[PDB]
Amino acid sequence: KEIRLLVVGSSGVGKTTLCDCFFESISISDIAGQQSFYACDNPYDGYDAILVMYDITELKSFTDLKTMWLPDIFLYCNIDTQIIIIGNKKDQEIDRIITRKEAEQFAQDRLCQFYEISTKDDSCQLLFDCISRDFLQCDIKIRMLMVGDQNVGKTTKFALQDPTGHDFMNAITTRFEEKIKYEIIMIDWGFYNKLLQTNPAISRTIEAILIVYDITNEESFQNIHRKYYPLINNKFSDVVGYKTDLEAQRKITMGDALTLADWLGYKYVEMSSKDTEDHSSIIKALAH
Ligand SMILES: Nc1nc2c(ncn2[C@@H]2O[C@H](COP(=O)(O)OP(=O)(O)O)[C@@H](O)[C@H]2O)c(=O)[nH]1
Repeated sequence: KEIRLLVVGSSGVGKTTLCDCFFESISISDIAGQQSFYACDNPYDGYDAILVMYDITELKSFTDLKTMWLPDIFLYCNIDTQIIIIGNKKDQEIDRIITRKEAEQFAQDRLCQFYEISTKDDSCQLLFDCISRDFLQCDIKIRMLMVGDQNVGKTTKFALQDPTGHDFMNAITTRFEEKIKYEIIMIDWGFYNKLLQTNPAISRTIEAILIVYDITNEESFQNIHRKYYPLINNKFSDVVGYKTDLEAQRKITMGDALTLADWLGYKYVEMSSKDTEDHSSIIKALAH
């Protein structure tokens, strides 16, 4: 149901061999060629994912995957979307000039996925499920930023990592939450600034923001282009004895989250409710 794909890459390897590797006998096929002129193109920017293929044994594939291919159709595609990066060949593995470590690190630091494939046998097909699974397991994904600092940010999840997470950058994915089967991803503060070393104006991809507050926070700073870049969108500040001047006053930023907060063995309420009814708040909006 609702499945249309696209496959991009250099003329070295574009989308071809997967036609002969389809061997069909969901997730229709191919395309990326013929069609025309921003008709089927930005319609393909309406449906799910796209595949970035590069022949490993030659570098210019990867080089102009970085400088040429990504930025055009990256910001063109919808918020969920994004791309899967795939090295080709790799059955040979000998003449291979690209270690997948640098590739995958560039990818996950572009927040984009990564895989390599032998399309001669096995692993090729073994990619498709690893796509469709996420497509079938998750109906809708949302991307959101967590800004803040110090202790309280250190406190507030899926229990992943620890107050020592993975050094200076990572992303955190959380399973589960009306039979939606959707998904959401939370992101480090400095990581937002880190991937616009790669892609700026990626603030289109974040449908929601989250802020944390401790006994001393001015918080007039992280909100510069937390204001300017996302603009209207959706927003929340969640941070028992709260301090309500700031609640009434310090949101001129408007947004939801009246300064919700919890600390207790009851802290379930906090993360659960906050991440949930906000999602239901986002979904109905839509509007392109
Ligand atoms: N070494 C290697 N080459 C492959 C494999 N699968 C497809 N090809 C090559 O792909 C070429 C044609 O399509 P391709 O270059 O990948 O895409 P195109 O540039 O858009 O035509 C053929 O010359 C094949 O040799 C593979 O598993 N290993």
